[PDB]
Amino acid sequence: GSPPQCQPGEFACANSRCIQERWKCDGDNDCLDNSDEAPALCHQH
Ligand SMILES: [Ca+2]
Repeated sequence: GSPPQCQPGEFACANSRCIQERWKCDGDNDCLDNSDEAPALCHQH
């Protein structure tokens, strides 16, 4: 119920990646697996 994901408030990519919360609703694949930009997380379009 408290996901850190890289630092205490970031993004975990299903490719297997810690990157930063910018990428969440940024609208690029960014993750390369496009985790954030599938609406399991957000998807800016
Ligand atoms: Ca993104």
